[PDB]
Amino acid sequence: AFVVTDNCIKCKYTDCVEVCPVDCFYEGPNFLVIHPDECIDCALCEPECPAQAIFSEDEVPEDMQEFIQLNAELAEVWPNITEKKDPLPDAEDWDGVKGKLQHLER
Ligand code: SF4
Ligand code: F3S
Repeated sequence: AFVVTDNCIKCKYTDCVEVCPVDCFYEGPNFLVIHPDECIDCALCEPECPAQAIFSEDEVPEDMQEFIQLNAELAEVWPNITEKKDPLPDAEDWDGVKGKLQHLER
């Protein structure tokens, strides 16, 4: 599985969904997650993230290990997103800000 981590929160560009062949992204108010059973690990999405928030499961940073299980949890509850949309209004003010997990919305 590929994993979306911290920097997608409050940025949510959705460029990553374009490239996904199996459509395993699920959409939350201000973050996207990859469904881990569905992802085929083609790695096509992680060049496409402007926030460079996607990581192969085995490359997730040590301080972001939470995100692996979070993507699994939330994929189960959020709706499937299959088309790109506009980025969140203030997306590049938040791009690169750290600790954005306290801002996640369910
Ligand atoms: S690694 Fe390939 S199948 Fe997995 S979520 Fe990324 S674009 Fe979709
Ligand atoms: S910021 Fe989030 S919505 Fe796709 S493009 Fe990058 S993972």
